[PDB]
Amino acid sequence: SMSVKKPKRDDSKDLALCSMILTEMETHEDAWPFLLPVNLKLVPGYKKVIKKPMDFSTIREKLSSGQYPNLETFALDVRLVFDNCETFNEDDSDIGRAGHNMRKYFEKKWTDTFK
Repeated sequence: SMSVKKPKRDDSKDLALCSMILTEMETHEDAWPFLLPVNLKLVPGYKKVIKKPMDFSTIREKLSSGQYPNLETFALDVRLVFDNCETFNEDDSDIGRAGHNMRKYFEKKWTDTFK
């Protein structure tokens, strides 16, 4: 409350560390469905169904331009990429499996780096 604070967690490395995680996600062999925005002119149904499209290149640009206020808003966009994937793709598809694999990869790096 006013003039009453928990000890200050060092967040000075968070930007660099989120960048490193995102590089590892970018170079994973199953990243290909997520590298670029889904093409809303060429993929019937995507625009209407997926209210907030997200992809790794859009996260990279947001990260590089100071549009993440904190490390949690960064995690929320990464998770949005995988939630969107599950919304649109059957589990038994190459893309569906890719999304599960990448979400697991991310959540481990996230826990090991920050928890």
